[PDB]
Parts: sequence; C-alpha cells; structure tokens
Amino acid sequence: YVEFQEAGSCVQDGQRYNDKDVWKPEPCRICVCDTGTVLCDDIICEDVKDCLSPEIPFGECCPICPADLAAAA
Repeated sequence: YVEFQEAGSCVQDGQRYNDKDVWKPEPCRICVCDTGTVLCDDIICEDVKDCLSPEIPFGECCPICPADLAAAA
C-alpha cells in the first residue's frame, strides 16, 4: 500500500527487463527500472543554473530553460 517493492524484473509492455537496465521509451522521457521500480524522469538537457524558470521551447525534449536566451551577466 505505502509503496511496496516486489520482484526485481520490470514489465514494460510485456518485456522483462533488468533493474539496473535502462530503456528509453520516449526521446523526451527516459525510463529505468531502478530498485526494481520503473522510474521515469524528464529529459533534462544541458543549460544554465541560476536561470529563472524551466520552459520547453515549442517542442523539444528538455522542459527546462537553456543557457543562451535571456542570460545574466
């Protein structure tokens, strides 16, 4: 109930993959069976640090603010 762990293998569309194994279902989103759990995280590409707020330009694979447009001193 409170997020329990069971079995290592991960079923992805009916495919048995390893935990340490990593599969990329989407070029904008990556998935991995970390700790036997399929943890999907957004695709964060290189960029600045301080910045302001994350924003995806039109349609990319990095829903963050890049380091080029609107840069600080």
